[PDB]
Amino acid sequence: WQECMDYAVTLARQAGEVVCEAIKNEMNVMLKSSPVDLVTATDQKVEKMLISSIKEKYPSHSFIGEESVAAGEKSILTDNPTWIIDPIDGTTNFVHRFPFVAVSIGFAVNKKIEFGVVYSCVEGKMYTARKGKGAFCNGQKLQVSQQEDITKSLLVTELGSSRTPETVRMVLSNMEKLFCIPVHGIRSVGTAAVNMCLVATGGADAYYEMGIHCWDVAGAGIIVTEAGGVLMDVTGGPFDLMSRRVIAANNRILAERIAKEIQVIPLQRDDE
Amino acid sequence: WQECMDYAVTLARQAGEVVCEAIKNEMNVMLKSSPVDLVTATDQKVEKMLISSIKEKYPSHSFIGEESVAAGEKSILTDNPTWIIDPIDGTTNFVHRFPFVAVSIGFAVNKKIEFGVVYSCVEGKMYTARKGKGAFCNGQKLQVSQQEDITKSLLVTELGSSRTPETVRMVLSNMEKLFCIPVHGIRSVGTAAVNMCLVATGGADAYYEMGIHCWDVAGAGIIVTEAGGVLMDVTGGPFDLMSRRVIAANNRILAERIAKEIQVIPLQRDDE
Ligand SMILES: O=P([O-])([O-])O[C@@H]1[C@H](O)[C@H](O)[C@@H](O)[C@H](O)[C@H]1O
Ligand SMILES: O=P([O-])([O-])O[C@@H]1[C@H](O)[C@H](O)[C@@H](O)[C@H](O)[C@H]1O
Ligand SMILES: [Gd]
Ligand SMILES: [Gd]
Repeated sequence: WQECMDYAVTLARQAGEVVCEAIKNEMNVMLKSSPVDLVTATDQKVEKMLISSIKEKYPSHSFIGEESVAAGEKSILTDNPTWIIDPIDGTTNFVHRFPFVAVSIGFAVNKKIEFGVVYSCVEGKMYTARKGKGAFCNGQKLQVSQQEDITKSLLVTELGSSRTPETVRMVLSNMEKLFCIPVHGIRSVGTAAVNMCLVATGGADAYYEMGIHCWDVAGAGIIVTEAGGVLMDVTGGPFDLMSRRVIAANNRILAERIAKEIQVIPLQRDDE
Repeated sequence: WQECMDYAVTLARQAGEVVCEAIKNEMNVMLKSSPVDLVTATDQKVEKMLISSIKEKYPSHSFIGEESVAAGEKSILTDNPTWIIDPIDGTTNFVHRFPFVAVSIGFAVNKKIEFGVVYSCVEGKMYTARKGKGAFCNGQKLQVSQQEDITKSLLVTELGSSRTPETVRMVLSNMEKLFCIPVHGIRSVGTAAVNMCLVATGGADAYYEMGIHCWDVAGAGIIVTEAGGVLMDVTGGPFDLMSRRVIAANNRILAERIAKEIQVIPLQRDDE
């Protein structure tokens, strides 16, 4: 899979070049599932580039992509080598020129992530990780923080793409519970993949969200764990990539403390 | 004042060097008024260095600084040339190595801000501005966004340092109102000066917060206005540097719409 990975890092650098030239030009901003769920022409054409470049070399592999699944294809994960692709994680940031947009590629065999690449192009930062070989940012090795005490922790989360009132209400009240423990603070940079990579560097101690998609987090998940962190469902159980919930933490102590405090928000799975 | 300014830029880059070597090393962390109100040896060290060098060169000038005030200096603003200094804005980020920390210097004469320097040392971004002469980042001219429609805007704000339940429930309540207009999103980078600087660049459309201090915002206020933005109190009235409250928006239409939406929290002034 090293060949696939070497190939992947090359693709991510290229698509990141496109995404970051587009960010300064005029854009066509269209609507997906609501007025706050967006897509531009660049999400679509970059996803097209990536899928056809991989298909060419690796014609037997399967794909799950955001804009593809939007175009009507289904998000069903099988045992076959599967590329899980977000062409632009942080599309609302992209549209606004808010300087955090990522290109994310995860690679799963036997329904398990083998390697991931997250390219944050505006910063010029390449995150990579392969199962068992560690996580790197631009060739330097990453490690999560050592904090085990929640009252001294710094968390990252997002408010989400939903504006359903009840949903919004549960999101804000889940925050209030954590904030009032108290923790040291909460941040949001606008993208799940980059939020997770900040955990891997040890910048933040933990990340949680409910409402993400499998393509948003498949690349960054293996980077956290190869950096020494942990992935967990919000029940405290094992991470389920298609479930739309994730806790990514420096360790199990903080991870279990967050699962304890927050309430579960009902969502449809990616595989439903 | 251009000499003071050229001086200011040199000081802020120097101190940014101190800050950004320190961030790599272990700190002993100290509390001030609460468990989440933090201070380190570097905050104190850097402020001391900064005040010494200025008053070496500018003996008649006054100073307002965060840690000075913590040592019992008072935050009364006169018409005298005054340097308003925050050695590290983002001390909680600093303690965590969350990669957004700034040195901030504003310079007021007749109790109006003449120039402002904000050095975000981890990114190597120097934001500067002088009344009537424009705003720049590393020699590149800044301009705020053109957004006049709140439903298509991206906001930045901070959850704040209070953990008083009543305050927190109002902070989140004000978030809910805005989120549900709806806006495109809300972000928090962890420092007021950098948040405001992202409004200046056009990355975000508006920033608001209640609970900040004069030193948090004295540098970045003129960077926003010289990029073409407006400052305004959350009440709708004019910006008061000592009031603990601020809206920094791209234009008057957004500033006034946000004020309409949110409710004011009672705060103790900086000059009381
Ligand atoms: O839509 P997208 O920009 O590709 O990805 C979204 C971003 O990561 C956002 O920050 C997060 O809150 C959402 O859950 C994601 O779906
Ligand atoms: O204490 P400090 O870190 O120097 O400054 C603080 C930061 O800018 C924070 O983002 C903001 O929410 C607080 O209101 C400020 O006081
Ligand atoms: Gd996306
Ligand atoms: Gd500070």
